[PDB]
Amino acid sequence: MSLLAKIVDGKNLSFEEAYELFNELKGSDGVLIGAYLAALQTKGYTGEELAGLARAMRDSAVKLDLGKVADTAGTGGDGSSTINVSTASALILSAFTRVAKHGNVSITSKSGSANVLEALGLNIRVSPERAREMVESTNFTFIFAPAYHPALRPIMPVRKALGIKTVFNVIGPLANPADPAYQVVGVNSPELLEPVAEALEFLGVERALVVHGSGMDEVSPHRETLVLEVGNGVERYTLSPEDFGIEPVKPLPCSSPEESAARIKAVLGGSGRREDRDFILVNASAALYASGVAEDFREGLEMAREALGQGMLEKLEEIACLSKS
Amino acid sequence: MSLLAKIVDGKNLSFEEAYELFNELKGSDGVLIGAYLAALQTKGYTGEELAGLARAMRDSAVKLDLGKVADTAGTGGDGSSTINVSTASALILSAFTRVAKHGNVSITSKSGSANVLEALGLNIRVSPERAREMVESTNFTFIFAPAYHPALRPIMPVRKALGIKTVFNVIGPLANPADPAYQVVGVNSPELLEPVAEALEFLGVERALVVHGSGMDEVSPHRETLVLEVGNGVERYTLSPEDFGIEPVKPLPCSSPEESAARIKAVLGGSGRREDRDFILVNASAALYASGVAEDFREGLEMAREALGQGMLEKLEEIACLSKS
Repeated sequence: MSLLAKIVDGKNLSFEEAYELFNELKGSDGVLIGAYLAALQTKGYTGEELAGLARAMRDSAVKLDLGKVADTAGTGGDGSSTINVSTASALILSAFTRVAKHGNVSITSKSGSANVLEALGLNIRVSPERAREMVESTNFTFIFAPAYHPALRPIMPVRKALGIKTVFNVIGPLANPADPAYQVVGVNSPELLEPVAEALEFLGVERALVVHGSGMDEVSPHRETLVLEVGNGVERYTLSPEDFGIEPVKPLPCSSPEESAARIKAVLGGSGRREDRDFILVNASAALYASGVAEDFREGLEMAREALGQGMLEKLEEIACLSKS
Repeated sequence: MSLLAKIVDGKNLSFEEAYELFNELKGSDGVLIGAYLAALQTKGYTGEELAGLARAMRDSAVKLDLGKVADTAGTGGDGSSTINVSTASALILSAFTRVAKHGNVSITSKSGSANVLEALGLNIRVSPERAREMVESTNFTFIFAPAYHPALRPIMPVRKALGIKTVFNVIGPLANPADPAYQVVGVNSPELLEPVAEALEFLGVERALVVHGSGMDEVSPHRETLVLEVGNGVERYTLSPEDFGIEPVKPLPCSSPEESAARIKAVLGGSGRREDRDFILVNASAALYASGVAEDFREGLEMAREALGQGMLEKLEEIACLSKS
């Protein structure tokens, strides 16, 4: 109510106040949660607010011990139904470095990455100890957010009932309890680039890219991508598809997680639609760059492309098998 | 859902959408009520939104068949500051014209109009038929908001849990179901002047004064009073005690509805403290002017003051007698 009055008055919360707010929401009646989420969304976000809420959400999560990991994500998925490039990007990145992909419920309350990974044969809820074995054996695991954030249990039905976007759509990608050192975070509108970048700074990420490509929460293979790079301060620049060494190409629509899975798998084995391949590769390139395995985006695409083939399909089947053990 | 998304996007609702919003609120779960009230407060409400909400509230209320009636009110500061001039003004105005005073829709009503009128011996809970009969034979009745606004009953426990100001701390004086032709509405902040005046415009009031005097939702007998007059469009002017024909005097605080009623009753009978008498009279003059009883504020004060004395205390007795029968 005090924090609610401050928000309703248009005042931005401090990092500490936002950390407190998560713990208040955690134990609040639905009426108060609804009020906080609608008011907060009407006001808008600062980086300090996103980071405080996200840090409190990590601290309340099921604990993970996965070492130094990378993640790639979007606050949506969002917009059109295109293939799930953050999932494909995370799988390609595991050829190079440890990945713990956080999943990351959509506005429908379902995780698009969780549906795609299930279609690729994963059991998507794994224990913390299964997750550690997955990373140690394959460099990859999937952390399904509803399973790792029991504190959100009273919040989920409120988010469902309100139907509007809320702060939880933005902090989802910031709330990975593995504490990723490296992150790609796509955002669904350009006004979120600066607060999300500042929040990653507040959270101590070693290197991150916050991207907004052709109006979507991903790197575009077709038009310009706005980028904020975090790690030496915050740097702003714009990428074009030519910076990755591809010709511009428009992504093609997708109707179901099953189709999304099949098209991603075909790319991973070195085949697939050229439009899917180049869309996946520019996003994989950004993940390799953010995790320091590539020095620039042209090299990141070149290295990601060389990893596709039979070995990548073999990695995928052992990830699937290990997740069901 | 749709109206909530419009509000949290910062878009102002049309009159007809604000009408729908009220009818959506009254049948909504607390979670959605809480989100709607907090988001609209964060955005800020407009005159058009206040009017649509208020018209839907009037249309949902218990039906009244009073005549052409007048009302005087405050939005509201504190339940302990000054004596309740709007109740005194309403009683005095009934010597000249039909008055249906609308009670306060906020949970406080501490030294509110309802408390003061009971401390003056009225039964404030009258059925629609006693109300008509009271008006026909004394020119005065009082509309108890909790009993005339059933649709508010789900809303009230949400307002209590939120503990913030909402649009309902403001909409009350615009929501008189007897559709007053004449109104004085004090507002507690200068920023309420324009939207409340606009709202009265949209709602078709024949003549109204929206007033803010010396920082309070009332006419000041001490300092300047900002006035918006609604009728021929909207006219703006500033009054001073000189415009009522009195020397400036500072109104003084009171502690309880009982002391408020005793100090008002002494004025009504022709005595009382000079500070209370001239405070009541400048507000009574505003209501005589808004009602077309008096042509200007000097005359309104003159006419109000000559109605005080034994006959006024006898009118109060008859009002109280009839309200109990």
